Amino acid sequence: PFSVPNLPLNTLSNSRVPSLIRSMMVSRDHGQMVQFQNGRVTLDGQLQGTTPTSASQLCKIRGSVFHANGGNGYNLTELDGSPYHAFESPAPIGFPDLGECDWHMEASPTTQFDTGDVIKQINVKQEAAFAPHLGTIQADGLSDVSVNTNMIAKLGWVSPASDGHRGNVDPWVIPRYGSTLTEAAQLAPPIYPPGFGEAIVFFMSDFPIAHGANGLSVPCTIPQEFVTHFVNEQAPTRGEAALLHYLDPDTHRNLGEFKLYPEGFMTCVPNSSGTGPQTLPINGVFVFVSWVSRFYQLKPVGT
Amino acid sequence: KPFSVPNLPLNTLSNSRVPSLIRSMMVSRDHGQMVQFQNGRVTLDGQLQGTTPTSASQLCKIRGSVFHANGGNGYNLTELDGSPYHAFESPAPIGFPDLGECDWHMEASPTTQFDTGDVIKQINVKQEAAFAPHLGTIQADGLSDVSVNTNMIAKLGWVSPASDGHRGNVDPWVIPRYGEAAQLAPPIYPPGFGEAIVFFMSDFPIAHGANGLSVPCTIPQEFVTHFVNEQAPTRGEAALLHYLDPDTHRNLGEFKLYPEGFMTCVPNSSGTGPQTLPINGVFVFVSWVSRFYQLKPVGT
Repeated sequence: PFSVPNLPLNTLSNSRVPSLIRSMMVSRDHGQMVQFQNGRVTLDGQLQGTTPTSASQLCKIRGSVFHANGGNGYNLTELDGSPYHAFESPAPIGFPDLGECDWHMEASPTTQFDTGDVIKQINVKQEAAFAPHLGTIQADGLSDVSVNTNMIAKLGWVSPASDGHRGNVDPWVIPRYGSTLTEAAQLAPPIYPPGFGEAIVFFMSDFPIAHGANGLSVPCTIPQEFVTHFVNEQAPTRGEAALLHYLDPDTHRNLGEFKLYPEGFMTCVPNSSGTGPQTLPINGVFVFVSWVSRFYQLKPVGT
Repeated sequence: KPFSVPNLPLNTLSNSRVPSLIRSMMVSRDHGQMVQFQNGRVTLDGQLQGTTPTSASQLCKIRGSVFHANGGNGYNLTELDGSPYHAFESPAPIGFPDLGECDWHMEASPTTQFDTGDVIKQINVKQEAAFAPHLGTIQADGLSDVSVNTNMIAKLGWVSPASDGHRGNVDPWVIPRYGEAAQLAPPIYPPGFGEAIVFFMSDFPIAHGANGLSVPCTIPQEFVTHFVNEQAPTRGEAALLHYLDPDTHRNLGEFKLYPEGFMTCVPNSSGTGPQTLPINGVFVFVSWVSRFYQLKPVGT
C-alpha cells in the first residue's frame, strides 16, 4: 500500500540542498513551471534526473584534476568513484542543480592526507567550459593540484555569476548541462500546475547564498526523506493523485488537504489570493488518505 | 507495525556519524570491545538517542550566536532550526559532531541573507577547557571580526589532530567530553556467542587519521529514519537479518540487529567477516530470535 513518511516536516531535508525544511509556499512568479533535476522521483520509487537516495550525496562532485589549454577542472565520476554514464543522467548523481551562479566548494583528496594544504577552496562557474553532461567542468583553485588527483568537492555557498549576466542567485533556475540538439529530452521532465485551482507546493530551506533572489531560500518539490521512502516502498500507483492530510500531531487537528501526483510533486488549493501553505506550522505530518481522480477538488488551505 | 529494515543497497546509504556514503562493512579487534557513539543511536522501535538526527542533513553541523569574552570567542548554541537547546533532550544540540579529541575545521555562514562571501568564516573548534556543548557553549578560533550576537550555521569540513598536541592522530572511535551529561546514549558491547559489532565505514576529510579517512558508525542514517518512521514494537531479543546478494538476491550471511540499534555477525576464523561481502547488497528482516541464537560465520 502507498504511504508517505509519518515524520514532522521540520526534521526533514530539502531534496536540492542538504538543509532542514524551514517552510512551505506556493509561487505566482515561479510556480508556472519548474524542471529541478534533484528531488525528482515517481510515487512508485523511480529516481529521475540527478536525484540520489541519500541527502549525503546532494551538492557533491567527484573527479580527477586535468590541466588543459590554460584551464583546470575535473573529469567527473560518480561520488562512489564509479564511472559517470552520460545516457543515464544529465550529470553524476547528486550534482548540484542550482543554475547560473558560482559554486564555492571545498575539494579534498579521496586518499588519506597529513595536512590541510591538500584541501582546496574551488569556484565552479557556469561558463563555456561547464559541460557536466560531457563529463567535464572547469574550476578555479586547482592550479597547484597535480594532474589526475582524485578529489571530492562539497558545495559551501553560491554567489552571482562571475560573468555579470545575473545580478542575483535565482534558486528557481537549473544549469545548462550540455549544448546538444536533444539536451532538454535527457532531463527529468518539466512540472506544471495541473488545473482545478491547484498550485505546486515548494518546500523551502536556507542555504548560504550571497545576493539570493529570495535571500537564503531554496525551493524543492518533495523532502529528501520522501524520495528515499518511495524508492524503499516501491508502492504501485493506483490512481491519478494521492490525497494527503497535513496533520498537527500536537493539537490533533487536520490543517489541510493536499494532492501528491505520480510525477512526485505535491499541490494544494491556496485560499483566494493567498500564501496558501506558508502560514501552516512546519512541525505537521503528511498522511495518505486515498487515491483520487485528477479532477478531485481540494478544500482551500491558508488565509 | 511489523518490524523491517530498508530494502536499499548499502552503497547508496549514508554514515550516521558523518554525511558520507557507506564504503564498506567491518568488525574491529582493537575497537569492537566498546563504543559509545552519540550519532547513529536509535532503538528498533524508533526512539532517537544521543545527538542523533532524523536527517543526514543535520549531521556534523552546529548553530549559535557569536559571543566575545576576554581572550576567547565562541557560540551560544541552539538547535539547527534556531529553537533553544534543552539539556533534558540530549548531551548537545541534535547533529552535533561526535568526533572526539580533535580540531573541527568548520565553515560558518550567517543565518540571515547576505550579499558577499566576506561574511563566510573558516573557524576551528578545539576540544579544550571552554568546549562545553552540554552547557550550550563552545569556543572557536576565526570569530574575532564577526559582530557579537551574529547568528551562524557552521558545517564540519575536515578534522585534524588536537591543537594541544596530546594526540598525534585523529581517532574516529573516540567521542567528545560533553559534560556527567544527561542523555548520553549508553555504551554498546559485543553480546557474546562469538558475535562482533558490525561497523559501517565512510570516508571523511581527516588529517592524520588513525584509520586514514575511515569513520565507523553502528547503523546507516537511512536505517535510523526508517525505525523512527515505522515505530515497530520490538517483539524479541534480536532481529535476525539476511544480507542479500544484488545479482542472485541470495543470502550471503546472517546478522543480529539488537533493540539498542547495533548489529552483530560471527566472523569466520580468518577475521575480516563482512568486509569481503559486496557493498551493494540489501539487509532484509527474517524473524525475531533469542539472544542465544548462534549465527553461521560470515566471510573468509
